[PDB]
Amino acid sequence: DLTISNELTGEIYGPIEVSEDMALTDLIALLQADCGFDKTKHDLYYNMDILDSNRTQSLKELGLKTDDLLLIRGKISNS
Repeated sequence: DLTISNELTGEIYGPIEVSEDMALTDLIALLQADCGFDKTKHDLYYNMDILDSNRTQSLKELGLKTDDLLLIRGKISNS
């Protein structure tokens, strides 16, 4: 049950079942798909801070889990 929040639109995306053997990318996939994630103008926050292109370290590498979360930030006024 991972919590995504659309920090721009104010939506709250629901208990996503994350398996550590998922692809953080496939997660970002749903994130872009449903959450409206757009790395190309967003900032996604993990825990308290933005990810990076260097942060190619997966769910299991990030430290994602039973109480994890992404946030969708960035854009025009925020980034």
